[PDB]
Amino acid sequence: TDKLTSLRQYTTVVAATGDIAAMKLYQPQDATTNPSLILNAAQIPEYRKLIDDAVAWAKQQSNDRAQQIVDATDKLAVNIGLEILKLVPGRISTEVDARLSYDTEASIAKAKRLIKLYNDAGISNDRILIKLASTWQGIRAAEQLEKEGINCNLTLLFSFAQARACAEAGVFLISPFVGRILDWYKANTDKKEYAPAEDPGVVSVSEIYQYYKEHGYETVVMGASFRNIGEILELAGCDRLTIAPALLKELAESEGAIERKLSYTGEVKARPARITESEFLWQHNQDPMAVDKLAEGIRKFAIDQEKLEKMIGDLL
Amino acid sequence: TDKLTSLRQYTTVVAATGDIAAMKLYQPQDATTNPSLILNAAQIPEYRKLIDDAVAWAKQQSNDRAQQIVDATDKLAVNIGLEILKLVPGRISTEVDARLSYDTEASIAKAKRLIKLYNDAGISNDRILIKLASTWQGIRAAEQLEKEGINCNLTLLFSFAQARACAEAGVFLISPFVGRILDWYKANTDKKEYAPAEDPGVVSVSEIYQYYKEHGYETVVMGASFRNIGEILELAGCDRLTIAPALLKELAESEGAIERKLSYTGEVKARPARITESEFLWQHNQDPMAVDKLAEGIRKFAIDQEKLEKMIGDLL
Repeated sequence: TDKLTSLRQYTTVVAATGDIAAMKLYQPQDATTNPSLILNAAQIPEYRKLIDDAVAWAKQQSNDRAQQIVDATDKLAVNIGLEILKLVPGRISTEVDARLSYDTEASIAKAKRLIKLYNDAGISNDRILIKLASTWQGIRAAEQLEKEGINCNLTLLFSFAQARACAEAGVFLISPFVGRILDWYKANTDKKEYAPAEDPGVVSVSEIYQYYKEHGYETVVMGASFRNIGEILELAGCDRLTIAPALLKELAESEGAIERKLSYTGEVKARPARITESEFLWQHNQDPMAVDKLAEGIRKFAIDQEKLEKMIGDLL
Repeated sequence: TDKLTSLRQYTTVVAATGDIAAMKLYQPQDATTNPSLILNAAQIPEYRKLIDDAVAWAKQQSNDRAQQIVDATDKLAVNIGLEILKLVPGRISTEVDARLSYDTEASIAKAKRLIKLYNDAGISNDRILIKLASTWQGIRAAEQLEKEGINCNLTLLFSFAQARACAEAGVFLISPFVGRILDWYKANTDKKEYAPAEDPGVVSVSEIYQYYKEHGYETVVMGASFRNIGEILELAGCDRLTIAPALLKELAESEGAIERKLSYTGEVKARPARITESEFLWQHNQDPMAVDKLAEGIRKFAIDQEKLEKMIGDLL
């Protein structure tokens, strides 16, 4: 059989895209989106209908141009999620405005607003994951949201300190990155070529997976961001993996079964005391790669958010 | 006359070193030290006496080896400050353990401990500046310390958000860096050569100086970290400048008077509302250079602190 089919025996397959065409081809269980993917999807000609509905709905909610742009942008993200939910049995991940990444209260409010829009469309909370950046503020927001019945997807996770803080907050799922970690090493280190087993991104997710299973944490581990199929195959066994359409195609066209790589067969160990903000900040900033990438990831998503607002602005 | 003598007309000269030999040669008003300079100074043969006194004093305060290492390391920093105060009319800056940079309460406690050691030696608070890293936590610690009569020197300042937060906290003095900013651009940008007027570090301090004077802030602006005399001359007029012995020598050996570059001749403007933690974090992380350098600066000072403890450990 093919690699994709084989991988499904050990790992739940998730598609990283806002394009419904991929949902029909690979039949993933869940789908994930982010500000950049939403911006790109808005370019798809067939999605024109989704944009017009968002704008029309917005103008029916208020007569304030400022509020219309925000309502239109949020509704568009939700409308795209709605189309995807028609083709997948699982969940859709929708990300909150990245400009609120360092504001706990504002993030909680925005998350509840998005949940409200999904509910108004008839979708219940068990089919959604609100996506937030893994800053200390985002983690504190998620801990509160989970208590109120809203499940979260903690993304842009680079350091071990982030992974630990997320597990202790009891979040539903984490999206530790692989590929962006590789990018950092290729650009700031001597070694430009890495064997799958020594890929820094692969090692990071593997260590996080071990820590989570070893201590009985229920948080779902979903590896994200890939540069080649080698990284994916090296993580076979991870709870879930969200993969871009291009790599999904490569897996489906290659023959040969694969072997499970990630597993924890021991018994659960006792959990340590919770990490404090001071300890979190110290440990996270000890990692040069994580310091650069977390901040950069937030900057980029914020820029794409602004570009989307521009686009919608010229339509009001 | 020479450049050094000329610069003194517009700017208060400060020496960046723990070596007393420089105090006698350039007669600066104040002197600044940091963990790295303290580590190097400990290597100076004539300072052997200072190390032995620190260790002896420590063993007389407690019988706990762990506490002796901390008491010895802190006392050594103070003993070096004491020698310098004999040769300068102004203040000495002593830095708190960089490992506490993200802990407000621990930083306040350590600062008071250092002040205690200076007081026990008969030195009053008006001859000292406690040096802390400009993280949000360090700034909050400084605001509290100033209210209790302890003046602070906020260092490792790279972003405008840091400069603004420091002014609003009413700290006694800030040490915005110049040279380390240049290093970042030379390593992460195409342009490897900069004319003095276009040096990123020079532009940063100039903008901060303008903002402070324009709004009537009393915080002293002291530029720090230099790579060449061109940067120094371009900042003539800054309240104070702390310079390494090597560049101090170059200024004293070059002939020709210089012209004042930094000035604010307008009237004071009204101050805006105070920046909040969320706004601070967003703005600081918008600056790639500042994100990298603040974290890096803290890591290095922490490593030098550990090396000093090792050295002292083998003497107990």
